Amino acid sequence: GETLGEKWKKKLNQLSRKEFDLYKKSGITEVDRTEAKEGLKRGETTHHAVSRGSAKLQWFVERNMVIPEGRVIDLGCGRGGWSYYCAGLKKVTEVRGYTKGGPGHEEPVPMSTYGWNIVKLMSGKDVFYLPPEKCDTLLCDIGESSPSPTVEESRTIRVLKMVEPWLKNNQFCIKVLNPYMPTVIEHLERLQRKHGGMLVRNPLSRNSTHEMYWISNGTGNIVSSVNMVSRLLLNRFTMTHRRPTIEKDVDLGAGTRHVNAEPETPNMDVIGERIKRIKEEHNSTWHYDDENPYKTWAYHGSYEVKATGSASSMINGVVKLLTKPWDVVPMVTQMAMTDTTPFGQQRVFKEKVDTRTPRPLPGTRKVMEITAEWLWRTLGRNKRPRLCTREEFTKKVRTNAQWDSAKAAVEDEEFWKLVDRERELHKLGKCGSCVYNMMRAIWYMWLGVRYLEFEALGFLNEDHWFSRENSYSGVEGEGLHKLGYILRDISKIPGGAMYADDTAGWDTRITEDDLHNEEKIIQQMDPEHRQLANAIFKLTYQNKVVKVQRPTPTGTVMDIISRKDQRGSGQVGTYGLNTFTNMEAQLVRQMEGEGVLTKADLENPHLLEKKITQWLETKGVERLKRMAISGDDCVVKPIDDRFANALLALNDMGKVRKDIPQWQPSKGWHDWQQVPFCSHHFHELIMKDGRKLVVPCRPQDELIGRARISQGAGWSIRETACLGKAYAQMWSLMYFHRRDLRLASNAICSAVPVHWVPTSRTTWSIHAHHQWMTTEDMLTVWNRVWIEENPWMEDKTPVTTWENVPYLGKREDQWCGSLIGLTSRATWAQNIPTAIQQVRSLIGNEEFLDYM
RNA sequence: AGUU
Ligand SMILES: *O=P([O])([O])OP([O])(=O)O[C][C]1O[C](N2[C]=[N+]([C])C3=C2N=C([N])[N]C3=O)[C]([O])[C]1[O]
Ligand SMILES: Nc1ncnc2c1ncn2[C@@H]1O[C@H](CSCC[C@H](N)C(=O)O)[C@@H](O)[C@H]1O
Ligand SMILES: [Mg+2]
Ligand SMILES: [Mg+2]
Ligand SMILES: [Zn+2]
Ligand SMILES: [Zn+2]
Repeated sequence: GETLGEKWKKKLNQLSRKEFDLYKKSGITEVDRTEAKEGLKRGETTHHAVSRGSAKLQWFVERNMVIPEGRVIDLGCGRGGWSYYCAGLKKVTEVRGYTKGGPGHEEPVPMSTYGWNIVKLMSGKDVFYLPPEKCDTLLCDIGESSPSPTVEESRTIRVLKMVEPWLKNNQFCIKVLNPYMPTVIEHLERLQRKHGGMLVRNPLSRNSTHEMYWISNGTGNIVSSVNMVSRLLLNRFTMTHRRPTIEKDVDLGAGTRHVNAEPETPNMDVIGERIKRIKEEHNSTWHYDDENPYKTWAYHGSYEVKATGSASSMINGVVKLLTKPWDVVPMVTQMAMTDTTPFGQQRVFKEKVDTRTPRPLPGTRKVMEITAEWLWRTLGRNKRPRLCTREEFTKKVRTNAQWDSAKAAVEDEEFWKLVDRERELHKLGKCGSCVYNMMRAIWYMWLGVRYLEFEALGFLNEDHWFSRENSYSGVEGEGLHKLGYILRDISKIPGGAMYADDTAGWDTRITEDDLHNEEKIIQQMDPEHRQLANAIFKLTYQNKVVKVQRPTPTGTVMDIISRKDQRGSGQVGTYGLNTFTNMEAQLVRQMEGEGVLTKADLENPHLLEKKITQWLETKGVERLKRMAISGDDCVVKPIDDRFANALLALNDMGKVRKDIPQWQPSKGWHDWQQVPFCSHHFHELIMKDGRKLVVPCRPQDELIGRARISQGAGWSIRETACLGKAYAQMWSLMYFHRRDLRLASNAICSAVPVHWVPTSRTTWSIHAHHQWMTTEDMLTVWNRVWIEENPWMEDKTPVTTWENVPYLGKREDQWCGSLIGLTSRATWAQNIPTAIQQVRSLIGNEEFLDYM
């Protein structure tokens, strides 16, 4: 008789328009298309997925249900979501899209996303009038819905009969609009006997459609899976309404794809021993997956592993309810949906890490060489490089700036025996166990590899090589409270505007030549030190072996991959080396801006050195003082504004700017208070004394958003509060000028016990000196930071009350996201005594004293 | 189904 899909249909068509509206998305997975749909309106052709379809297809490609390869044919491509996504897949060489177009139908949208040069979409091409072509991958998403099941039925069969002749021992993913009608089930079964595969439900599909997808890589009972969907959809009628799960939309990159230029060539004599050891520490589940996704990293093998990560983050209770208005604001409640699930990370690797930078021109390479040799010499004018020791490393661990096996390990004499063993390999130019991650005690191998880095390259951070005194451009050991002052001093330097261009994924943009230039520091080292440093550079920085997780349809596996260039982001002195190359890169760009370095010079194979040496030796230091370089973050105030147009060398060096077309001139500021740097801008405040403060500031919502997050007590109240009181005291020392934050700060500290220890990292930022931890009176701590220890505060007159500590002007406070003025803020302002009384009751009966 |  009647099928469960048909019962579902009849009941779907009986819902009210508002009962259907809720059912349509109850418990489904959706994609955030807001950013993409406004990029499309602004006519942007990069990064954006052209429709919801790219994310839909991704779900299948993720689980290898279909693995597009060779020539891909996309029947009914529409705007081209599936076609644009396939263009960036490893084994894909060509994509052809056929769609009907015309009135009432989707026309393909031209894009410049990565691999556009192998995509060919055509309108005026009805596939039901089209002779089948040879292809290695057949996609089809055609399915015109209907409130009549039997109408949907014949439409589905029409699609099926159309599409069958395209199938011939090739990959395929085909939408089956209505799969529960008996005759379709019948036809699918005959199809499954001939071409194999299986029907699968996509979680991104709305509950208002029964659509399933016939994919080639799978086997299973058709009737069973269809009826499972039927029950699920039928269940979601009566289940209490669930707000859909929201994913982050796909990033399809930009630029042409040269498939032959992607594959990595591994130095097996360098990385072989490391692989071998991984292989036999996990020999029981070790295998080689030919279906690995890596385009530009060299794959070596895999072993099985239990899954790690979450799609969302644990919210802090104490703050969440002391900040009731922000329960509703989107920007705050969104930084929880960061996803570190195997899927989430494999997505990140594809779009951000699995890329390859073209080798810079010979002229560009010479410039970087000359500049680096000079820069290194400048950085070592007073200091010598030095080795760091076990004693030094151990002390740094015990001052744990919970990684707690860290303090156990260094005390283990057995741990250091392994370290010694590995060091003797490095002296012979070999590496056995230096592998890092992206996320039986293999833990020792990893704390040991970090130490050896620290031993050889730790001096850069510990001896403050990139402090402002030593590097002019640098800002190491300064802190948020000092950064804004440095920007204000820079603005006093005559010239062009202040430019702050962010590189897109800096660490992935580090090149072979960058690595070879940072390496030059070893020339200043003692022999025994150079030996160890040369081992670090050559064997582990220029030959990286990485463990990375990957979800598969039969479990999670750990992939072992390798890469010669790029930067290992989890390495010692990543900050310093980033700062160095960025300093060099910005000097290079200043030369081009000043006309010293021309297009002819970058292309010219033998660039005469005399010109660049002269510029550096006469102007270099002055130009370094025009900059503030913190790792990959820079602020540059050149001698004029030609710099904004100086783009040849910067792009050729691989340091492509973020969120701007590759050849569009940079836009800078002349108001230094609007310059972004280290995730902040900096306001100048006038105390009613008359003296001036330069405070750090940022969008208030991302300050509040971070503080509604634990790290990570599940579920400990007498520890989740101590994280909140840490934020609350940071807000007091650093963001006192914000009205909501300072008020919220007084609402937290009065709600949390007086001498309860504040722990856990607030932010692990290099410029966060964390001097807000002591359970000391905040005004006295504030006074030491902003008055007596402040070099830019001449009059050391102390502050006796919190009303001599200024705010931002209401206008400027509001512009930075403050909710003052909104009456919900007012109701919140007079309800925080209760909210305070709430958590104090939620904690218990202990030492409170009021900051109300 | 995609588009709002
Ligand atoms: O397949 P979609 O997710 O994209 O959903 P839709 O809107 O095209 O139509 C699918 C089925 O859902 C039913 N439908 C459509 N509308 C606008 C309504 C309904 N059902 C009810 N009770 N009220 C509606 O307004 C149709 O059966 C349609 O085939
Ligand atoms: N007979 C036909 N021949 C070619 N294309 C057709 C067709 N009938 C419908 N189509 C197109 O097929 C599309 C199905 S929706 C496909 C969207 C696509 N998967 C994406 O990710 O963007 C519709 O846009 C429709 O215009
Ligand atoms: Mg910046
Ligand atoms: Mg629809
Ligand atoms: Zn090693
Ligand atoms: Zn601000």
